[PDB]
Amino acid sequence: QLQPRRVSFRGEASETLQSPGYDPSRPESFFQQSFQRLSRLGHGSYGEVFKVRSKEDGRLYAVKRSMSPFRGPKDRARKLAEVGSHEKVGQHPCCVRLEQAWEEGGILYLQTELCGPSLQQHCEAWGASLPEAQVWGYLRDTLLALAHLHSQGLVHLDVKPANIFLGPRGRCKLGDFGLLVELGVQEGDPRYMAPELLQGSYGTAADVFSLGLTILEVACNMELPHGGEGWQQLRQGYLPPEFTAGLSSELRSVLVMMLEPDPKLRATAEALLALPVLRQP
Repeated sequence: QLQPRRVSFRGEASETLQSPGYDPSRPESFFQQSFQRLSRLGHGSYGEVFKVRSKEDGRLYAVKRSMSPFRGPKDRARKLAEVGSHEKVGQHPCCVRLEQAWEEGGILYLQTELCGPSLQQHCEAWGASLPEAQVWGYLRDTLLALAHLHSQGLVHLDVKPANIFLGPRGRCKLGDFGLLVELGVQEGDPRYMAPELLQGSYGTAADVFSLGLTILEVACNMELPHGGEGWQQLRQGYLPPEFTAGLSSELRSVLVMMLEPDPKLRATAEALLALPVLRQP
């Protein structure tokens, strides 16, 4: 049945879980026994995310645990795929690192490096548009992450402020690889979706469009529509002046390149990173 087991598709480590604080003969879960919980960072239909201290190394991590036991084999496969997707991405300074994953009692656990607040949370705390200085840094870092994915034929499919995490000295990292697809499935948040996805045209360009709207929202403190005329206008090269009049011409120009409705004409992440405005500061 459902005995505690490491989850890894590159199958390097032993399937057997061990830790200081853990004895499999006691009834508590590996998660209960092997970590000190400090706070709940978030929750939703998926389950919960905890800030923890590891008993193995004494360091801080985030652990995401699913809500309820697997519904069956297709549910199990869909959830375990997040681990596979993380492994396909591989280590990169602008991508959230997976430390380990395991299953027990039909629950999946993913232990990632502890980052700062999501970009969404950061903008909520700020309570206003972010300064452009901050925005350029976060755009560059998220572009670096997308360049890494796209070079491997991977599409994130759900780029948004909630899935980008701050770090020290004005850096950020892309996370939440649950919807990632390997070119050659599930839908991302409709507020950020590329217009070509309506015709089933999946490609790396879709993430560039999503990041364009992400940056628009954070730079302008603008709530994005989930449908209607406003949703269509943002996919027809329109920028509302009531929100966007304050942008520098340089930042506006980069956003227009990323929000290009035709994916064949839209800028690539590598092309954007070569522009003098987006080069290492």
